[PDB]
Amino acid sequence: PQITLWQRPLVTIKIGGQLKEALLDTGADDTVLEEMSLPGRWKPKMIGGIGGFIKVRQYDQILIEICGHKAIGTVLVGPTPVNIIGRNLLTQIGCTLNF
Amino acid sequence: PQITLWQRPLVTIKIGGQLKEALLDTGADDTVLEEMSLPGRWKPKMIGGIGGFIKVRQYDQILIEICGHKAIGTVLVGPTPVNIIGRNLLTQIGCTLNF
Ligand SMILES: O=S(=O)(c1ccccc1Cl)N(Cc1ccccc1)[C@H]1CNC[C@@H]1N(Cc1ccccc1)S(=O)(=O)c1ccccc1Cl
Ligand SMILES: [Cl-]
Ligand SMILES: [Cl-]
Ligand SMILES: [Cl-]
Repeated sequence: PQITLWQRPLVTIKIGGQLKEALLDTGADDTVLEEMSLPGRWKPKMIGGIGGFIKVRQYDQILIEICGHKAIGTVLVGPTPVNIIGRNLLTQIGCTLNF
Repeated sequence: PQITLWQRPLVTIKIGGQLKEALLDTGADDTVLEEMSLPGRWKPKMIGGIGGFIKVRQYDQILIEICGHKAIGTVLVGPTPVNIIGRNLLTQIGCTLNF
């Protein structure tokens, strides 16, 4: 699909058997989701920008589906204000910027 | 052009006659640049980030060139981790996401 930027590029995703709404973010190196439970081991990490930094848990090799497109990659879980799908997963679905 | 996301989508912009490196951020509603001098009056604005809200300066109707494409719009100035071209200007240059 071709997504306009007149509005925030919000799409539906399926992760951990759950359906959530997330922002396709090209400025994000990583994928960050609001508090939730995920399988496997994790390690602490800090991500920051406008407003400062927040602490999150890093889970690797997590299965996720963005708009029907299945992808695998690292997912960070923490007190983010909005679900974010970063470049690490955007590439897996073949997403690109065009103008 | 078509821009993949394997690495940060950094491009060259021109503002106030100076060239700068900026990040194409679809996760950003607005365009935020590092501290710099801009003409005219400015108004206050609150922007939300990964770590919370902060106050930045808002300059309206500012000329700026992104990847050779000319645009004229709102530019916010504040302590951003990197220069960011948000949706407000990404739309002016006809940018969309595709996969
Ligand atoms: O928070 S920002 O400064 C911002 C800028 C302009 C307008 C609004 C905001 Cl919130 N920012 C840019 C940034 C930060 C740090 C390094 C490089 C760029 C956002 C915008 N998109 C990527 C960034 N994030 C995702 C995001 C957070 C909150 C709301 C929308 C999107 S993030 O979490 O800070 C993040 C930083 C580092 C690694 C992964 C992630 Cl995912
Ligand atoms: Cl990854
Ligand atoms: Cl590719
Ligand atoms: Cl604008």
